Amino acid sequence: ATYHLEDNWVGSAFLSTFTHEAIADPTHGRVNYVDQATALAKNLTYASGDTLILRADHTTTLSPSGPGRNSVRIRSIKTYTTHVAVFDVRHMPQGCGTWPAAWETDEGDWPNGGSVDIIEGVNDQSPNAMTLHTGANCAMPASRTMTGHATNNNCDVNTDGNTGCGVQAPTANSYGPSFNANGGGWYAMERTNSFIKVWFFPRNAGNVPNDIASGPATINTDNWGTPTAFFPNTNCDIGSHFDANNIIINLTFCGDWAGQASIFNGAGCPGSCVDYVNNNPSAFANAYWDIASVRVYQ
Ligand SMILES: *[C@@H]1O[C@H](CO)[C@@H](O[C@@H]2O[C@H](CO)[C@@H](O[C@@H]3O[C@H](CO[C@H]4O[C@H](CO[C@H]5O[C@H](CO)[C@@H](O)[C@H](O)[C@@H]5O[C@H]5O[C@H](CO)[C@@H](O)[C@H](O)[C@@H]5O)[C@@H](O)[C@H](O[C@H]5O[C@H](CO)[C@@H](O)[C@H](O)[C@@H]5O)[C@@H]4O)[C@@H](O)[C@H](O)[C@@H]3O)[C@H](O)[C@H]2NC(C)=O)[C@H](O)[C@H]1NC(C)=O
Ligand SMILES: OC[C@H]1O[C@@H](O[C@@H]2[C@@H](O)[C@H](O[C@@H]3[C@@H](O)[C@H](O[C@@H]4[C@@H](O)[C@H](O[C@@H]5[C@@H](O)[C@H](O[C@@H]6[C@@H](O)[C@H](O[C@@H]7[C@@H](O)[C@H](O)O[C@H](CO)[C@H]7O)O[C@H](CO)[C@H]6O)O[C@H](CO)[C@H]5O)O[C@H](CO)[C@H]4O)O[C@H](CO)[C@H]3O)O[C@H](CO)[C@H]2O)[C@H](O)[C@@H](O)[C@@H]1O
Repeated sequence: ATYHLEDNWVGSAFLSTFTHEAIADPTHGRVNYVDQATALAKNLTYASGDTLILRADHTTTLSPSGPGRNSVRIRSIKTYTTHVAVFDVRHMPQGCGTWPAAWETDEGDWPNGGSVDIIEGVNDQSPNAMTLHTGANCAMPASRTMTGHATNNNCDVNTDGNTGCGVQAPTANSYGPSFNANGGGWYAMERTNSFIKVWFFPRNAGNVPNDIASGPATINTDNWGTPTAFFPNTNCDIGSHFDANNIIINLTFCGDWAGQASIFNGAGCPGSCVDYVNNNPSAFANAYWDIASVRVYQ
């Protein structure tokens, strides 16, 4: 459970170690993902000092026939197998219609190379969800040691209605406006051949491991307490469902999850998601990631 620093990304480092994906949104959201040059010119990405900001356009009223709201999706150039990734996050996007995520995948063969969602949610609805999506023959036991609560236990995209196998974090400040009011926190994910684990520590936690908070060169996960989400190999050969994955951090709007009427209105958001996203630019002023660092250990 001992790992050593492999990548340390802070500030402007993200501009050379990640790319921006200017792609049609695979989740069909009301978004226009821009390239790196466009994002930097429009200040949708800001990467300087000890800060990376990734944000949505919060000024344009969209043309209903035109593209969706400008935003960004960044992807690590490097890929990882057995590793730990630690995200020191000061702020995550909020607002009705938002669907932010920090996750890992191999886009080239999805879902067969796996995806693991470390931070994800929709429409300001706490708590955070940590979820795997795989091909066939991957499920999770009903009971396993973790602080969060399992919802769906079948990870196979094809037989699970694309829900994946997910765990809900136990505290509201794991996500959304609650997380932002508290100054964010740290998310760490350990992936091995035998399991995936995710830990959340709030910014003000008296028990955050120094491993996580101070980002030294060596870490030991045996000292981190019980994970928030645990995906053991009891009913899933983890290593055979995941290959080398990139880290992705993005913000979409509406789309296949957040944009469902039942879900959007369920969250207390008014009207249709697309109409809201088109017509309320100001409401996205807080639709930004503010990331202090991302570090990977191997
Ligand atoms: C494109 O978009 C970018 C991003 O939005 C725009 O940049 C912003 O521009 C505006 C306008 O110029 C800036 O607003 C000004 O900020 C002045 C103060 O800035 C300084 O402090 C900021 C807050 O620092 C504290 O909080 C953070 C955590 O959030 C800590 O990391 C930090 O250590 C500080 O902690 C102290 O305070 C807390 C409590 O609040 C205590 O608990 C701590 O112990 C400390 O006491 C900070 O964000 C700023 O950092 C920026 O600049 C430094 C270099 O100077 C760099 O290293 C950072 O990476 C970062 O870039 C800075 O230190 C304020 O006095 C003034 O009135 C005004 O509000 C704003 O700072 C900019 N934001 C950022 C992230 O840079 C940019 O303008 C835009 N381009 C356009 C539109 O043209
Ligand atoms: O539970 C948490 C979990 O929720 C998931 O949403 C589920 C939602 O999809 C579902 O709505 C379905 C709806 O999906 C269906 O439309 C079908 C289209 O989905 C489909 O297009 C797929 C296409 O999506 C896929 O692209 C892959 C992406 O899905 C994937 O997205 C990432 C997630 O896997 C990851 O968990 O999180 C990140 C960050 O948020 C996501 O971006 O990224 C891959 C890599 O980039 C990408 O390949 O490709 C496949 C194959 O190529 C394609 O099939 O198109 C079909 C038409 O062929 C269409 O039917 O429609 C139904 C009916 O209306 C609708 O119910 O509802 C579930 C229950 O609410 C909901 O859980 C999120 O996607 C997860 O992110 C989240 O973890």
